[PDB]
Amino acid sequence: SVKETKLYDLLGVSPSANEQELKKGYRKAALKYHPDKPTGDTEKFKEISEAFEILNDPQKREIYDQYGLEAARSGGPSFGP
Repeated sequence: SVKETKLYDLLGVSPSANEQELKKGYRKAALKYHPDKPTGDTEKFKEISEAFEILNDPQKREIYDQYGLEAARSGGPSFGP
């Protein structure tokens, strides 16, 4: 199932969407916060870029859904060297 929706909410796309459709969500958000647009916002652009990359990798997306952002960023729920 889908626990955290933070990254999906940043992109503005349903978590039922696949990596291809999630990319489309990023593309839309990227334009929204595009540096070269009046509504450009580096901070928000970074956030959605993190959401994209994490949700782009099928492995990290799975980890995100199952465990959450913390694990997704680490690349696993476990920690160590």
